[PDB]
Amino acid sequence: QMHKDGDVYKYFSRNGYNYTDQFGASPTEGSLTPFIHNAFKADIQICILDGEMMAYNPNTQTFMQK
DNA sequence: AAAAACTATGCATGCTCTACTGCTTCTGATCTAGTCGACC
Repeated sequence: QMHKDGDVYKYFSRNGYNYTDQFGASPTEGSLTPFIHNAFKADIQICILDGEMMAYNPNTQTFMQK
């Protein structure tokens, strides 16, 4: 689950453990936020999303199971 | 002319540096096996 507050990101796992370090808290650092920041709209300052994280291989252009 | 005093020297001891070689032990780098956390 990802919480976006302006320029602040907070990633939490299924059990509530803080994963923001791995995925990043700000666009300047991380593995997902620096690249997915541009995908958000201008009129979205507060947002909460719940989803799944996978490993996308671009050579096959497909997701790889755990 | 004859006896005594001073100097040359020289060989041996112990110390000191200086190095060389061997053994013992401490430190560091690397490899392998086991363990913990998160998830599903």
